[PDB]
Amino acid sequence: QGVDPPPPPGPPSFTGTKLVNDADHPWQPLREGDIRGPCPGLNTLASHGYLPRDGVATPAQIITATQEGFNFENNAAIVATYLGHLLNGNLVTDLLSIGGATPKTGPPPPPPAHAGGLNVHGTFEGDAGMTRADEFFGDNHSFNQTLFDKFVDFSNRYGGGFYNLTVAGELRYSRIQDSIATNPEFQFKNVRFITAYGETVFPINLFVDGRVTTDRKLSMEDAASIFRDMRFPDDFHRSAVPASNEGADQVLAAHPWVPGGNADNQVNNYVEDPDSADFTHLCRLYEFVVGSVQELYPNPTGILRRNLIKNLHYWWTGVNVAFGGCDELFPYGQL
Ligand SMILES: *[C@@H]1O[C@H](CO)[C@@H](O[C@@H]2O[C@H](CO)[C@@H](O[C@@H]3O[C@H](CO[C@H]4O[C@H](CO[C@H]5O[C@H](CO)[C@@H](O)[C@H](O)[C@@H]5O)[C@@H](O)[C@H](O[C@H]5O[C@H](CO)[C@@H](O)[C@H](O)[C@@H]5O)[C@@H]4O)[C@@H](O)[C@H](O[C@H]4O[C@H](CO)[C@@H](O)[C@H](O)[C@@H]4O)[C@@H]3O)[C@H](O)[C@H]2NC(C)=O)[C@H](O)[C@H]1NC(C)=O
Ligand SMILES: *[C@@H]1O[C@H](CO)[C@@H](O[C@@H]2O[C@H](CO)[C@@H](O[C@@H]3O[C@H](CO[C@H]4O[C@H](CO)[C@@H](O)[C@H](O)[C@@H]4O)[C@@H](O)[C@H](O[C@H]4O[C@H](CO)[C@@H](O)[C@H](O)[C@@H]4O)[C@@H]3O)[C@H](O)[C@H]2NC(C)=O)[C@H](O)[C@H]1NC(C)=O
Ligand code: HEM
Ligand SMILES: C/C=C/C(=O)[C@@H]1C(C)=CCCC1(C)C
Ligand SMILES: [Mg+2]
Repeated sequence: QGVDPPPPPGPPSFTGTKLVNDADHPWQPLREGDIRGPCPGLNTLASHGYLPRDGVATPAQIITATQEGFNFENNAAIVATYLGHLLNGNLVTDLLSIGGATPKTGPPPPPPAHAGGLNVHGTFEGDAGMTRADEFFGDNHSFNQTLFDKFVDFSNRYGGGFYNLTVAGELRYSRIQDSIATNPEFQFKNVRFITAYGETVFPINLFVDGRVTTDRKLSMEDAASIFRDMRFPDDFHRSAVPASNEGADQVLAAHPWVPGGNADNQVNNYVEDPDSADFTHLCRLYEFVVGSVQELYPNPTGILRRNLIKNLHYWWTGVNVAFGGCDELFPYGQL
């Protein structure tokens, strides 16, 4: 009949570097029913047992895993986790698939809500990723070797064979151009516009070993290990400080860009959206997402309503800090 969802964990007691690829967290191959998805971070944590190996977890487990495994900053973990859960998780059972649909999240919610996992396109997951192809081409979750080859190419061209912040600036823009030219349904606004810049620096701030203090750069072996094999590098030590999206500002500055999309189902037809969230208008993202939640849950009652209210509030606690102050919305009132 359902779960009473606890408030998110706070920051880890210990925030220094440590060995995360350790004896208690061995890489293991997928079993039947194991779920993986578009996030290499969560994929790696599942394949090393920081998350349940089946790829279905509670928000709390996801937060603690991103902190333990990678030293993902607490508020960043809260913003990402409850966004993913509100849109893509089962709020009654308190379970989120890090990939596609699975019986493991329990009894489905009332449509149009789906609990279909992070694979679901269009509000969270979106286009112009680094190692995953746009949903328009048929597969938004699998590793794509051609895209990784371009990652390697750009690292060779701008990063001395390593992925660093200069590479990120160039790759991000080029991937936007690929999608403009080839994807008639290309959207790059709202959540996706914001998350697309952060994801390009996560490899630098989080996938680079934490003992490397200076000239942080990711090797292609380590990139392949994580992005393709869902495997931590041997002897991997997490970031020495809580981190998230440091440097995302510089990635945008290298090639200034404006939220929007290809209009009228045509390539090479990018039109700007002036209503979208952007980096100086972050609270729009909060309002947009609360709107999206109302579309998914038009008239909840009982445990569903209760859990919506709590998750919405938990999300806001993170958003309020991360976005520098947003007025809390109460689409379902109070408990
Ligand atoms: C991601 O990874 C990539 C790849 O590793 C990395 O790229 C490095 O980025 C740094 C910058 O952050 C680069 O270093 C800088 O290079 C600048 C450009 O250098 C060229 O021009 C120099 C200036 O020449 C003057 O004089 C000549 C006359 O000789 C004149 O014609 C010119 O017009 C100009 O006026 C030149 O000196 C330099 O050539 C020297 O070095 C090369 C070896 O690379 C050698 O072949 C030459 O014989 C010569 O010895 C080159 O052609 C440069 O301007 C800049 O200099 C500043 O800093 C130094 C030291 O800090 C100061 O002494 C100086 O006053 C300047 O303020 C600096 O050296 C580096 O080259 C990149 N490496 C590669 C491989 O591309 C990214 O940074 C990484 N990103 C992140 C975020 O980490
Ligand atoms: C892994 O991910 C890769 C990269 O995203 C996928 O490959 C892409 O696949 C799409 C769809 O097949 C390709 O899109 C098509 O591009 C054509 C233009 O290609 C030229 O230009 C690009 C660069 O601008 C070059 O890279 C490329 O080699 C060519 O020289 C267009 O003509 C196509 O458009 C037609 O159809 C659309 C849709 O209906 C219409 O709207 C158009 O008007 C038009 O008629 C189309 O967009 C794309 O080029 C591929 N990129 C690369 C780099 O290969 C893989 O599919 C995927 N791998 C697997 C197995 O999943
Ligand atoms: C905290 C909860 C997390 C959630 C809910 C989450 C969710 C997602 C989703 C949905 C995507 C797909 C992006 C898209 O196609 O638009 C994504 C991509 C990504 N995530 Fe995560 N993520 C989380 C944590 C992390 C962590 C801790 C890291 C790094 C350790 C990470 C690294 C990445 C990277 C690099 C990508 C880009 C993949 C690519 O474009 O090839 N994420 N994440
Ligand atoms: C998976 C990525 C999440 C993000 O980039 C977050 C959002 C949604 C906005 C501000 C930055 C950050 C908290 C990292
Ligand atoms: Mg994507």
